[PDB]
Formats: sequence, structure tokens, C-alpha cells
Amino acid sequence: MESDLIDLFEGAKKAADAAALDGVTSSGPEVSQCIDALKQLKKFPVTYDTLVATQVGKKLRSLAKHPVEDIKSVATDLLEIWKKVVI
Repeated sequence: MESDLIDLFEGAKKAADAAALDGVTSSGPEVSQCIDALKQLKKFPVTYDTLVATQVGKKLRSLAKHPVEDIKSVATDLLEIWKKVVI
């Protein structure tokens, strides 16, 4: 469902943002929560109209430019998967 997509992305962004603002390293819990949230999103069968209505795809670019490399890498991977799914 789209509500689940939105909720999972909100969790991921909250985590990534606490990690960036609290100066957390890769071994921090916020990074782990963001990583997990981003991994669950991979399994979501997103569609084009879903990405239009929710904009989660657009909003994931920010995470793909996160200062923590672990979050950035997993966000790039999530975008890579969704890419092949929607086109």
C-alpha cells in the first residue's frame, strides 16, 4: 500500500536526519534503523503512479546524497531497483 510506503520512508528519513544532525558514525543506531527502513522499501512493488502520488522516489535522492556513506550507498541501491521496476 502507499500508506506503508510513506510510513517506511518517513521512518528512514527521520533516522537519516537524526544521524546527520547528531553526528552519528556508521556504527550508530540511527544509521542501522535507516538502513533497515531502506531495505524493506526494496521489496515494495512500486509503480509509476505510486511514485507520482507519493513522491517517495524523488524524496529518496536526498538520502542518496547523505553524508554517511552507508545510508548513501543503500539509498542508491534502492533507487537502482525501483528504477528497473518503474520503467
